[PDB]
Amino acid sequence: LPPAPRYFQGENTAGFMRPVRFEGDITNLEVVGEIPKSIEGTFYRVMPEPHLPSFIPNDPWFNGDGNISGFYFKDGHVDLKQRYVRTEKFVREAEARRSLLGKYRNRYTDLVEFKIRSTANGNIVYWRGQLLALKEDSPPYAMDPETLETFGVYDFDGQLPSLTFTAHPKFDPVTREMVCFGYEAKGDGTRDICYYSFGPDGKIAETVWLVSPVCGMIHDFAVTENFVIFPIIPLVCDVERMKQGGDHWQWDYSIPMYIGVLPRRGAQGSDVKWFEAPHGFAGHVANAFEDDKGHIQLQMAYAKDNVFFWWPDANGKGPRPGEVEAHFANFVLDYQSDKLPLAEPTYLVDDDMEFPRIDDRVATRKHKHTFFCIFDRKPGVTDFEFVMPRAGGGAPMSNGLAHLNHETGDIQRYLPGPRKLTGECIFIPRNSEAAEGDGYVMVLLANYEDMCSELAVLDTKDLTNEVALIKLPVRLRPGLHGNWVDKSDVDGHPAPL
Amino acid sequence: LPPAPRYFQGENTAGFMRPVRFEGDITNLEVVGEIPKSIEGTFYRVMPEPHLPSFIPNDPWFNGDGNISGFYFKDGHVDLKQRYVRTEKFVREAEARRSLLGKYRNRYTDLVEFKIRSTANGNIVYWRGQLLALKEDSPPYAMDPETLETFGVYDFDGQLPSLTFTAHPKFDPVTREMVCFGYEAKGDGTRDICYYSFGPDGKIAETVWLVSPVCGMIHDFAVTENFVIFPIIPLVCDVERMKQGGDHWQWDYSIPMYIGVLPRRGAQGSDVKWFEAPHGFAGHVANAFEDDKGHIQLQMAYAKDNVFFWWPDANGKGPRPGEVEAHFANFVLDYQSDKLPLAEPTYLVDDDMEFPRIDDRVATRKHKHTFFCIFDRKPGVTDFEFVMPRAGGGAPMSNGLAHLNHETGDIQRYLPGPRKLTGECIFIPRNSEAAEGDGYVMVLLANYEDMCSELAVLDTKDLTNEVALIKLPVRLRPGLHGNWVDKSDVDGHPAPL
Ligand SMILES: Oc1cc(O)cc(/C=C/c2ccc(O)c(O)c2)c1
Ligand SMILES: Oc1cc(O)cc(/C=C/c2ccc(O)c(O)c2)c1
Ligand SMILES: Oc1cc(O)cc(/C=C/c2ccc(O)c(O)c2)c1
Ligand SMILES: Oc1cc(O)cc(/C=C/c2ccc(O)c(O)c2)c1
Ligand SMILES: Oc1cc(O)cc(/C=C/c2ccc(O)c(O)c2)c1
Ligand SMILES: [Fe+2]
Ligand SMILES: [Fe+2]
Repeated sequence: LPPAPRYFQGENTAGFMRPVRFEGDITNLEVVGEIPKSIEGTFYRVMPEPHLPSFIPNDPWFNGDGNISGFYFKDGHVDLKQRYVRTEKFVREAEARRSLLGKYRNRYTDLVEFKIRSTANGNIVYWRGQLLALKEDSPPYAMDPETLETFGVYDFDGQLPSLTFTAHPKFDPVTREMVCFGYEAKGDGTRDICYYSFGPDGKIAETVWLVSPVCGMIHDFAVTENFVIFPIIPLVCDVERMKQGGDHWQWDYSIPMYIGVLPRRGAQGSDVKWFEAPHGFAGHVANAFEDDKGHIQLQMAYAKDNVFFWWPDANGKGPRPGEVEAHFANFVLDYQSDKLPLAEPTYLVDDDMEFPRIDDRVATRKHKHTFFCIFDRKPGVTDFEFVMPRAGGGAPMSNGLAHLNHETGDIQRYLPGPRKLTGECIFIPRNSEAAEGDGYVMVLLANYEDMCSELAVLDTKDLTNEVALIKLPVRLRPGLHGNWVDKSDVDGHPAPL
Repeated sequence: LPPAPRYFQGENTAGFMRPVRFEGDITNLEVVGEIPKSIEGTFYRVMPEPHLPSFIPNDPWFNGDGNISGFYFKDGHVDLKQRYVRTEKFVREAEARRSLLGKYRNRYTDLVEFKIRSTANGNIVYWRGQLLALKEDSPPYAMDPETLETFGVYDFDGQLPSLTFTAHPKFDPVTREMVCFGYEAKGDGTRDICYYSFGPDGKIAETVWLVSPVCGMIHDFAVTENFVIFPIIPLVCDVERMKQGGDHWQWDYSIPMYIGVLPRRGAQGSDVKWFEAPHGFAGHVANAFEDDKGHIQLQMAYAKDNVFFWWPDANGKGPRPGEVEAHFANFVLDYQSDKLPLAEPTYLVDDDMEFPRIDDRVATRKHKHTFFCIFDRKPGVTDFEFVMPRAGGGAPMSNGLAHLNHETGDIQRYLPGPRKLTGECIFIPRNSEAAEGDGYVMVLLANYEDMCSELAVLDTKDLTNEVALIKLPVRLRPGLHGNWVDKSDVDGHPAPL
């Protein structure tokens, strides 16, 4: 076998990116300021965190074993519980005490044959009394919300029709449906997309098989009252390249950014329309909704080049680190239109941004508040001379949050400080009567001065001010998505506005 | 109640002394170099680590909740398990989410009435299939060696005759007895010492009640073939002072360092002889043995002033931090002598030292190897300008280990580096046939550059060289005692030479 390294090496595991790999508990976290006593619930987040050194050099951040953090809040006190998802990969590698899974989404490089290759490191959502740890090449892994025990691969009582389940299902706050899809839904290199949904009772509702024009990456999607929308990143998969040891994904500069639109209920596969947006990178969706005219307003991060620059085109053409900005775009789509090309989007703000969140009580409907990460290159905002030697590589950087009020156009910006960076935020309604976007924002900070993590609590009345700063004595490696599960919500999801 | 702080403040919890308070697992620790594959067993150590901020300002290091680390070795791989002892204090404070126990060994300052005030933070030893977490004001807490679960207060099947059990029992390698005592054995301020022992079958053997000349601190003791030996630190307890909120301990410059000698088997309390060594501080015992003449050679750390300077005399007189050195002393005692005053000891080395270990296969018998912590003020050995601002306070500092060969007088010194300090080492026999003092030494390092801990593995053939350096991504706060439990030893203790 290729030798197994016994310590981590390379920039992707240096500095603040160095794996800690702890599982367990830290109760009664230290708090500067005061956590509002009325906050009750749990912030779950997932980070990629390799449990064992990879035999693949410069293994991407996206390929690390998913480790779940839960921050449990009650009466102004907070406890941390942390545990790895017991994926097939995690368990077999733990047994062997060495890495066995190879390159990202390339089974031809694995040292053993895996049935499930999930690292379960994309998202951690709540559904019908379980956590689901998501990874878009795999079914979910189900976990216990209280103990973070892994139950195992979850197939929705034998109903799951797809080999793959998106990291970005949407929760309809009115119907209480979980709306889902998977791409490469019949395995490596397949252009099959399976669109499917589950009612609040756990029974499958929709199942529609459609066909993508290319085998392209569909990381996120959007859901409106009457439509589902599939933006395709121009990363394309060729299995013959993979069999020779090559990358799953390769940029294609010659294609549009396809945006498929399908009727949400009762459709056939042939009902999809593949609109063609200008070439670019489909980032995370804030939210989509139908306006008065029945037109889809799709609000999402959008870049004009390959954000995932480590997967360039066939000739190695692509951007350098830190070069590509994504902007908060609005696309207008009309399902009734026969014109496939779409105009350039309008932009809601100037900021280099990503990881947009809304008040999910209006998900799939018109929203007027968005919270998002920003990266401001303006001199002084980040002390790069101090931070970059301590940062490692392989993960995106955010040096603030912004709150856009879409009606007034007012923006507030939270800057944690020149030697701190942020992850994706969560929004918490102040209470069950709170107006849209009124409540608390929490975000995990990397503090490069202390080389510790912190959890900031902000009030939406003034996003510039920390109400509380929870001071962890360990590092939580930069992670991906996370979710709030409020104690007042019996099914784990907030009530509609 | 006095207010409960919600974050740690003061020098005793600053820098590397800041509590982490993690419990759980980190498997497959990163390793630089190579752990000898034949090493099989577990290194257990205990640190004081306050679970909650104290309502007592500048609470001493000795008053922190005991947290147990286990480093489990097999086939050159190592896993960490970490868990707090579930003392009465730990559990009640966890339930309340605030500190309730008050000043060190002063129940009159507690916010609730405790039955057992143990922090179980002094030592962690193996006995008849359990760990015993020791604290000299209390009985032991029994724990599971594999899971570190706490079973509860341990009273040896109802046989424990004393309220108190020393942090420093001795294991006789020939008889397989655990030889024990407790001072203040009938409660606060009592001069009762209870000497007791347990045979390898768990049955109590000796129980002898004796009377100390003063109510002084007897932190450690020594055992030979035919005698047990009780050195008294001139810290003295007055319960009336304690009832007014004063300190348990107060130095007395007017008394000798008493050294009691009692026949090991069949004695009455009146058989003790209280020899009178020159005034000074009784540090940790390396080992004691009887020579050819039947005279006791007692080898221990010994200082000429109050090492515990935060407990000065009645008029507040005593040394400053970093002023008092302890030296490796040899005292000669003759039980048959009627002369009580003892000569000044001879000194085996000149180093400022503490935390001596021997090859416990010759415990209670003549030894010719000692391993110990040293603090060398020689320019450059420690980079104080870098270290001291990051160090915090309240704990002793060691910047190397030394190995003394008592026959040849040769000393080897291990220096981890200018920005690292050490804890107490353990010795591991190379194998069951190894000569005395031949095998491995392990020691936990504080790395102030990384603000991480590391576990160094040394071969006694050359103590200056690390064969392996195990790199923890967290800090383990400076701790006290620890022990090796070898897999090849059925009763957890090594076979006699
Ligand atoms: O030694 C082996 C051989 C093998 O062929 C499979 C396994 C483990 C399978 C597994 C363990 C945990 C999971 O969560 C999961 O999806 C799969 C272990
Ligand atoms: O900074 C960004 C921006 C973005 O729009 C998407 C991502 C992550 C996508 C992803 C893609 C494949 C994976 O396997 C995975 O875990 C995550 C990260
Ligand atoms: O009056 C009370 C009230 C209470 O809420 C708890 C206790 C004691 C609990 C305890 C828990 C664990 C231990 O190991 C132990 O010795 C004691 C006593
Ligand atoms: O650096 C030193 C030198 C020494 O000779 C003894 C000690 C520790 C003694 C101790 C005394 C009382 C306690 O309650 C406790 O946990 C520990 C520490
Ligand atoms: O006359 C003295 C007395 C003393 O106590 C220390 C020094 C110098 C210390 C030193 C010099 C160089 C270093 O790199 C370093 O860590 C420490 C000089
Ligand atoms: Fe995502
Ligand atoms: Fe001790």
